[PDB]
Amino acid sequence: SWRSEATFQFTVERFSRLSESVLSPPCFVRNLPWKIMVMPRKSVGFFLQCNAESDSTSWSCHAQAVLKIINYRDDEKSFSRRISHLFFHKENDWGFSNFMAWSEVTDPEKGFIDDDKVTFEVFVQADAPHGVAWDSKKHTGYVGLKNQTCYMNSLLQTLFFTNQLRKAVYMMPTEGDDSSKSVPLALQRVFYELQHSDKPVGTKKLTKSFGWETLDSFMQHDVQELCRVLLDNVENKMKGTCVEGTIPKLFRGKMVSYIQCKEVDYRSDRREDYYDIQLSIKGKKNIFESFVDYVAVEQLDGDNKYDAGEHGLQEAEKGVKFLTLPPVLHLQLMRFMYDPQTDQNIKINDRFEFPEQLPLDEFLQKTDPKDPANYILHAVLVHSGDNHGGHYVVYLNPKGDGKWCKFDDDVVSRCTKEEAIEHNYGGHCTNAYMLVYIRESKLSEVLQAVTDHDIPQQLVERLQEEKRIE
Repeated sequence: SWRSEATFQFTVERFSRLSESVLSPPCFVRNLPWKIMVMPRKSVGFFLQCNAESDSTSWSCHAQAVLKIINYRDDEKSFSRRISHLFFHKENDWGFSNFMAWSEVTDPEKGFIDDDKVTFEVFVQADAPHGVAWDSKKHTGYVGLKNQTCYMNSLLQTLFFTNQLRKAVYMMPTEGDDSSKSVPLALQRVFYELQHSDKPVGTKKLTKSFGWETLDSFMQHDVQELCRVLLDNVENKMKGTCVEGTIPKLFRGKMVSYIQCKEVDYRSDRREDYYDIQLSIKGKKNIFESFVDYVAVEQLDGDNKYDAGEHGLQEAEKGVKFLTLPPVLHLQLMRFMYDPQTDQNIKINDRFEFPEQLPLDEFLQKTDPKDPANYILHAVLVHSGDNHGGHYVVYLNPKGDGKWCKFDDDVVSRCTKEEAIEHNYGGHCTNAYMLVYIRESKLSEVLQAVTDHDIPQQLVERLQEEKRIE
């Protein structure tokens, strides 16, 4: 019943003498009544109805479709069109008002009719729908998150599925604490339930630990910061525990920003750590072109001339260079910027392409054979709306096997590659802003095996008490 797609027919007898709208007998997909509609307007109507008879206002299903009119003389001569649409009561029906010229669907000389009967065919491609109890933990084995903290959910999951971090986090000494203050703890919950629950997991108490309340302290930052609040937070806690320095060992990299005055002999090198990488896009085509630009060399002149002390203002070069690329690579694409002419905080939906395999040791001044620097796509945080608000999802293939899933809040579905990748490449309206890549040699480690027997014990217990009390 809850199939992911299908095809169904509906034939209208006594057509020419038609006066009103005819609803077909329901076909089910994703557990929803998808019906066909035919009504004149002279032209021939053709739409697809979707669970229009349900009262509810809290439900939604997206879907592709092929409204097809069969040719009783040859199938390849049939006339059909394509439609994509978001369905929900207020707009439970989509299609075409001028689906075909009535004078052509009635010309007995070209098939479409026989006994003045016309046969309509509709191939629907349904996604998982919200507001209709979707047992994520069933046809995905993965559970979801509620609400939408905006981008926090995506980040949360993206993190949960960074296994090595997960175990390490579990193993924290979170006893002497206060269940509403302790972030590490407040995260140990999410992670735990995120694993054992069958019902949406409640961000609720985590959202408090940072202070990020009321939700404008969510729009007042971005993934990067949250990632850095949660993360950095968890380590000053892993600071004396057998799982010490786990985070940097997973996400940290050593960068180098330099300067070497052109005419005079003076250089200034500064290695800095880094837990992510902000890549530019506006004007670039793919990731490989972003790195190229990132490691381009900026000249200092005019007002930009370099402050050189005993040398005074001088002419120099300035640029950055990588020394090491983390095991886990957080790449944030800058699509969110401040327009010049407006006062607007605008989003750039231009087209940017990321690949499944990333070649990257050719951007370090010194590479190490035996241990290349090649990452593989692991997560794609998407966002929709040319507006700075909207909706946050996140695609992943948790065990890095190439098998994907969409974590749209409490609706985790199985999906194709071209849906997480080739589908989030901008658009000249819905796309990706962040990415997670894991190095090819450290995959198996970063994505270790999870067992109910990794979580402390006394922890499963504390998490238990609090869940008996009131």
